[PDB]
Amino acid sequence: IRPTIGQQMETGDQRFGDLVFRQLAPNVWQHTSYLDMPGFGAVASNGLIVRDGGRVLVVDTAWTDDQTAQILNWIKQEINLPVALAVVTHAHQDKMGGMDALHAAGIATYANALSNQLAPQEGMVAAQHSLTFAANGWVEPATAPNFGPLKVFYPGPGHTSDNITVGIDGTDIAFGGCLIKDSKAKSLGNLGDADTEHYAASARAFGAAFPKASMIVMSHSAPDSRAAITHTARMADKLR
Ligand SMILES: [Cl-]
Repeated sequence: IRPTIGQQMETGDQRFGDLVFRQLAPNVWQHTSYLDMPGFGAVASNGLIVRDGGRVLVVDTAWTDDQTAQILNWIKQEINLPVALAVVTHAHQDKMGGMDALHAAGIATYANALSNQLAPQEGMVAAQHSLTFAANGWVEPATAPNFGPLKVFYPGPGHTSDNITVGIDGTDIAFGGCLIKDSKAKSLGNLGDADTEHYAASARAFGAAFPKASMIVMSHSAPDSRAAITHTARMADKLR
C-alpha cells in the first residue's frame, strides 16, 4: 500500500488516515482508498462526496468497513454536515465493501435493485433501499427520494450487469465507476463479470445520458475527459 500511494499522489491530493481526498469542484470531492491484491499489488478505488445544501451525499464506499468509517470521520471534521444517504454503483468490493460501516452510522443506503439481489452471491452486504429504472435508463424518482444534484442513470450491462452511473447537477462531473476506463488505458480491466455484447452500447449510453459532462470520474484512474468514454467504447467494440 504505502509505496504505491506515494507514486500515485499529485499536487491537489490531501491525506487523512488511510484515505486520499481530492477536491474536484467547490462541493465535490473524490475519496480514494487502497487494497493490496497479492500477485497484483495495491489498487486504488475512487468514489465521491457531494455537499448539497445542509447535508452530505456519498457515492460508493471504500474497499473496507474501517476505511469507510474513516471517510465518515473526515466528512464529520472537514465538512461537518450530516451524511443523508449513500448510493453504491454495483455489487463489488471496491464499491460496496464498506456497507456495514454506513449502516452502523445510520446512513440510508441505495443501490440498483439488481445490485442488492446480487450482493449476497458477490460477498457484499445489500443496501437498505433499491433503485429501479425506466426503459430509458433514468432512475425512477420515487425510488430515489431527495437525491439533490445526484442524477442516477443505468446505462445497461457493461462492466457488470448492475452498474449504475451518476451525474452531479450543477457541475461538469459524471461518475462512470468501473464502466469507464481512462483514455490511454491498455484494457477494460476486470471483465470477469462483463457483458461483452452490450458493453460498448452501455458505455455510449452513459456518454449520451450526460452529454455536457467534461470531467469523467472513474474507479481506477484520475478524472479524465470525454475521450475516456470514446476510448472505452472502442475497446469494447473489439469484445463483441
Ligand atoms: Cl451532461
